[PDB]
Amino acid sequence: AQSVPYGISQIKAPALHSQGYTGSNVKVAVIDSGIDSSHPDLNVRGGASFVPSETNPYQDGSSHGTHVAGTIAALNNSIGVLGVAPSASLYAVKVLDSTGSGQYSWIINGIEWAISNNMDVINMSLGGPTGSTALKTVVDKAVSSGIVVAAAAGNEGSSGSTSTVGYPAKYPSTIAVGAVNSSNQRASFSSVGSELDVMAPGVSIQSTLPGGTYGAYNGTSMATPHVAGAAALILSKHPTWTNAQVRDRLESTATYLGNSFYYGKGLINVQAAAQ
Ligand SMILES: [Ca+2]
Ligand SMILES: [Ca+2]
Repeated sequence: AQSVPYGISQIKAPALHSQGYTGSNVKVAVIDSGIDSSHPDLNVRGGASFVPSETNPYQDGSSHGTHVAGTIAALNNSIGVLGVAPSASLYAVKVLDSTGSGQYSWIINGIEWAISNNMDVINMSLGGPTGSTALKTVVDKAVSSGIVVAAAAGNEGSSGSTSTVGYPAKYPSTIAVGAVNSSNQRASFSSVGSELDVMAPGVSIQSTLPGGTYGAYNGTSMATPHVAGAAALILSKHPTWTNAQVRDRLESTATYLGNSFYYGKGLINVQAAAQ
């Protein structure tokens, strides 16, 4: 039997599914540690690896890319879980190795691939404390080219009034995504600051793991794919909307949760966004 993880329902994805919108034909690049393309609850349409030691993007030694992929697009069937956008076209863009880390050159090469291959949405469930002008240039290029770029805000918690949002989420061109639990409470680890844009479910998120199994993780990396999947739902209903329009709807229609420094505009609501 299939289960619907709570976060899928919490962002109101099932309302879109009932309208007949499931992300069909929307191309979503998971820029991460690979995706296990053999998982029975995933359909990976293509991909590319930019990790020199791991030339197969369709294998994931970390688990993170596969987990994120399932939150975006786990198939609607008799098994496993259900993604936000279960008909979306998934692409495995491997820029992190089996340890879950990668060089900025590798990440940049993955983003360039996504641009060249006309992706609609990029999910970057990754981040770090240091900027790079090369990274900002390619992220901004992706956005200018029309791609929705969702990025994990980071898991650095709070530190008084200091922003703890990491890169590339800190850049204005990305949607920086923080984490709430099933009660819409901010997770203590969720990064904060002026750059934080929206929240999504990021605590005890059940998804696909390599080898055909499932399990729960915590992090803003689990929140991010809810937003990437939501963007794919919106584009499946509104195929002419630009990335800027999709982003403005996701942010503006969010359920306000409190102080924007901690919550941004609040919890995404894809039903309201896609109206
Ligand atoms: Ca399933
Ligand atoms: Ca941002």
